[PDB]
Amino acid sequence: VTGIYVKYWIYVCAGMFIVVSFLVVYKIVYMFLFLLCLTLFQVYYTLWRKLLRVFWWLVVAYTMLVLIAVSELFSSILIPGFFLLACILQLHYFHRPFMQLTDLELDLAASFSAVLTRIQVFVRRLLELHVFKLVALYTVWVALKEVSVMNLLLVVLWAFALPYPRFRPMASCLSTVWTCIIIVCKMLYQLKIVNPNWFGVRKGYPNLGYIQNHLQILLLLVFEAVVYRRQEHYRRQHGTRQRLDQDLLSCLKYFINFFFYKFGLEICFLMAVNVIGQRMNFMVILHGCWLVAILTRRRREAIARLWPNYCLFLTLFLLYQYLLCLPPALCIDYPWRWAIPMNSALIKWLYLPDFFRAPNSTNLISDFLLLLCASQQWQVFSAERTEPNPIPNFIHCRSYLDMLK
Repeated sequence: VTGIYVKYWIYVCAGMFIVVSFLVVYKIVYMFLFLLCLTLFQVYYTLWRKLLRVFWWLVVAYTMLVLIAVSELFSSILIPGFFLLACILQLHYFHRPFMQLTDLELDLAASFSAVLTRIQVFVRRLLELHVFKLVALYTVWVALKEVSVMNLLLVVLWAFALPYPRFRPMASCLSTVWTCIIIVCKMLYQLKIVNPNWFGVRKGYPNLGYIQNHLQILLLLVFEAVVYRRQEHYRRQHGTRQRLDQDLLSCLKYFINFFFYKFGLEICFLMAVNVIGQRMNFMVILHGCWLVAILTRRRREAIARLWPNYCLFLTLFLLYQYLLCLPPALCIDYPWRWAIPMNSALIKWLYLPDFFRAPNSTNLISDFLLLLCASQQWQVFSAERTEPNPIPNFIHCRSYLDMLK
């Protein structure tokens, strides 16, 4: 129980700090700013992971700020005191144990424990290579469901991070910082400047829903960073293409390891077919035209030559489509519509930016899925470091793999 408390205490303290905010303006704003600064420092891994003295100083500063708190809101101070208590507990003995343990410098309980250990290793290996994809997908989804300025920056950053891998660290850092900045939306919500989109504010009714998505995005980024850090720590301490025919377990292991490495072109073409059948717009027509153009090439060598261009303007076309989908507030509008022989149905069929109607900017997630598939194909495309068939007997059907073959 002592070890469990030493482990699951920083997360509890952070959750309490988040719950303290969201509402009074000054105190909530200060607490949110402190939490965002701590999370950004952890993402940079310069203080929470490299200058732990700064982490202790931040904990002490948070405690001092909570104590500097000293009207029908008698129960409101009930929330701060609990927070203070939590901080005190975290500073009592949890800080030193967490810091010391984080640094790297039917009696079937045994079988089940071993099973959890091996499943934990498997989950570590899977998530250390797939957290980035989920993070990018969730940011894309958040951007598309809320079409507005200050969100195009994240969409562009991720649409350029997926194809070229060298952006992935910096982009993530940039994305985190950007999210922190846009987390300032609460300050816009608590303002009194109604006086009665490029503004990038919606004035959320519950003061939490309008920032909940961005809090989730920041949490996902912090989760990816923590997963990478834990993988590095747990790896500091302590393919099967030839075993393909040993047994069916080896075959399925090979598939789990290199499914995309085997059928990535197929996955990309089918994702493109799904996107074209999903959108049914003129963007879909252009996608199909270029797909036919790419398919005209015979072997994998010409497709290899043409692939980087394909990815480049795929990224460009996603950015352009999002830009078109993103304002009615702007006086900009069709002058003839403000006539023209184009009715509203055709304007809703063309991906034209309307200012009273709105194109459904959610099939762009399908196009972004196409983009991530193409980028992953390009990544795995240049990997070239690894009588001809020794096994002609699968016609003879001597093993369980053979009749499947």
